[PDB]
Amino acid sequence: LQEMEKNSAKAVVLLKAMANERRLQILCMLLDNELSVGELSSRLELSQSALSQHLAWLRRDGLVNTRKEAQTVFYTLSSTEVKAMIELLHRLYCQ
Amino acid sequence: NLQEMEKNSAKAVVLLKAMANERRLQILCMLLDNELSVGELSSRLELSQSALSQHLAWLRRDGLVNTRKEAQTVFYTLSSTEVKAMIELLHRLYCQ
Repeated sequence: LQEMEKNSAKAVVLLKAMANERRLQILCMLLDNELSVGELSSRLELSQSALSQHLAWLRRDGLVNTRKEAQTVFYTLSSTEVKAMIELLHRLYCQ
Repeated sequence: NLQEMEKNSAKAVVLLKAMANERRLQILCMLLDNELSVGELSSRLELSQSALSQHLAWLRRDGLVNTRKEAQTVFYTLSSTEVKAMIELLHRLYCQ
């Protein structure tokens, strides 16, 4: 069974994208919500740069969508997989 | 709120780091609703029993896998409910 290899390939792309405290926090705060870079940096207490690297990771692997308004960059959860995963992690670890 | 969020995201990230590997994910997926031995895992996953031993060592250390030894053969299972739920979700998402 090596279809498990491609399945685990994409799945591990997702997990590696999520296997980080800051990135996981970002993803958790973006669930059922839409936040900006300033809001994320404020609620997570991070510099916009240290936040920008993580957001760059999330954008590159297609876990988040970006929308520009004025001088504000809004982020949202992108794929259904990351939405479901974040929901499950939220139910298991946040309530 | 946030400090507790870190308090739990730490654990969640331990789990995710443990799962953030193709071979380890394959192991965890095969151990879902199942009890496999080192031989079975090494047979279905074409890798040495030593590399498998390293992956299983990771999974044991971070508590994603319970182990019981009977007649010199080591049987592995999924440990906590969190890991089982996450693996089930991953299976539902990437295998169906």
